[PDB]
Amino acid sequence: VLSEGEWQLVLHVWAKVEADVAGHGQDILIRLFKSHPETLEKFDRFKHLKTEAEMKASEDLKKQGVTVLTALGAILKKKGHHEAELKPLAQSHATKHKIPIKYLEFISEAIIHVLHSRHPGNFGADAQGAMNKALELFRKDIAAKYKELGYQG
Ligand code: HEM
Ligand SMILES: O=N[O-]
Ligand SMILES: O=N[O-]
Ligand SMILES: O=N[O-]
Ligand SMILES: O=N[O-]
Ligand SMILES: O=N[O-]
Ligand SMILES: O=N[O-]
Ligand SMILES: O=N[O-]
Repeated sequence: VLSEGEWQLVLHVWAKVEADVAGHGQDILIRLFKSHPETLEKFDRFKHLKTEAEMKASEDLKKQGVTVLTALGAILKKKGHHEAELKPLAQSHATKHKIPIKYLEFISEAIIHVLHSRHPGNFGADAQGAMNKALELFRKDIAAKYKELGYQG
């Protein structure tokens, strides 16, 4: 359980993300695909992309990044009261896309990397700790849902 102050650190950096969600989404998905290339193979619309430049030029990848961060943002703004938001997301990621918990770990690492890079004004150690806690809670609750749904994450 996060404290109110931890949530405030999370939502303060998120507010900066929201200044340019598309840009942040591109940076995060690209960081994930560079750092863990195997994760790209899960995306049929753009698994063929070969380079970061191609990735930056991809309107579809940009749209996907927006879709991811907007969904995540809505979850974060619930401050742990996110059961309703998690149901469809867990179902799709378990059953349609087959995304292991390990890969949700990888994207969380990518989120933290980009925020650290872009937002040192809002992402010092305490803020990064709070964001890590929020993302650990997300993964914990999604992992419990995966189990309910029948998916070894
Ligand atoms: C913060 C973590 C994540 C969030 C909030 C998120 C959110 C979403 C959302 C909202 C969609 C569209 C609706 C849906 O299908 O549920 C989506 C689609 C998808 N997500 Fe994620 N996602 C996350 C992580 C991942 C990761 C790590 C992968 C793969 C390594 C992944 C793979 C997919 C795929 C393959 C689709 C379908 C893309 C397509 O249209 O072809 N997601 N995701
Ligand atoms: O009051 N912040 O943990
Ligand atoms: O885009 N990775 O540093
Ligand atoms: O495409 N925004 O959720
Ligand atoms: O707590 N949401 O599964
Ligand atoms: O449950 N959505 O593919
Ligand atoms: O993408 N994590 O460093
Ligand atoms: O990031 N220094 O607290």
